[PDB]
Amino acid sequence: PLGSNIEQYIHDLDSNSFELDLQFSEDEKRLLLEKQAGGNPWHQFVENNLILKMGPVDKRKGLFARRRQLLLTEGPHLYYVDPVNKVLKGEIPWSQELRPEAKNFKTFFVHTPNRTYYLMDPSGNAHKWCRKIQEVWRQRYQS
Repeated sequence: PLGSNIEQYIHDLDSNSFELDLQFSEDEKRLLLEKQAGGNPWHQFVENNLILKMGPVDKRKGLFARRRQLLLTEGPHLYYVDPVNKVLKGEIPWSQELRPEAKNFKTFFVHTPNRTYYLMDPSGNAHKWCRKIQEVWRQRYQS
């Protein structure tokens, strides 16, 4: 609508990385989702959930790692996708026990009861990941 400027809630970090402010209305959400559907390369992998934060990370497993597009969405969900082959590879399962933890500005963990996920953000924004996941955790499990 004239004067709605839905982009006010969207905070771009890079061409494949952004985060959203979470206070918008249900009607605003519809428009945000419409924007995502038309414009976001990763829309097809997220089960029609609004993407609240996304960005590339390297997920360590074994001696090395794999680069994945990580997507935090309403639900909540944390999907990870293979960005070259364009296939969903998995999710970090949400529960009340889920907890993110930043080791420094690149490295962060996401603890779940039967597995910890070891992620690296070469952009130096690991704290933004931890903060937003914690924000979502609070809205999901508290209030």
